[PDB]
Amino acid sequence: PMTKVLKADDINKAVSAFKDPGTFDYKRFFQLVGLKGKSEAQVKEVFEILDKDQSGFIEEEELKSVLKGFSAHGRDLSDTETKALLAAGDSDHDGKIGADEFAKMVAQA
Ligand SMILES: [Ca+2]
Ligand SMILES: [Ca+2]
Repeated sequence: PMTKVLKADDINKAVSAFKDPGTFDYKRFFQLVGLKGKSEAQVKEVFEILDKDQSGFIEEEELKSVLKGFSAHGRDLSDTETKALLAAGDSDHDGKIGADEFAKMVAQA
């Protein structure tokens, strides 16, 4: 699970910090969860967990389930939160997040 690269206590704190619907901010979430400061190889492990269907990209519906990839009991994002998250990282405008795009989201957070 995500604990292969992140700490169980950081996951719990970061997910709880965004329990309120509509409040997700990936930048603060990446800080709280301890993903900021991870090497490219460890970021790739996070990406692969979020890419549930092995497509090589995090599609929009996989982004909506981002919190569940960190913690199984996390809530889904709203469509508004998902669209904002996608817009923050989808630099080629294809509607999904690739590996390099995701690494850049971690770097810019
Ligand atoms: Ca996918
Ligand atoms: Ca893209």
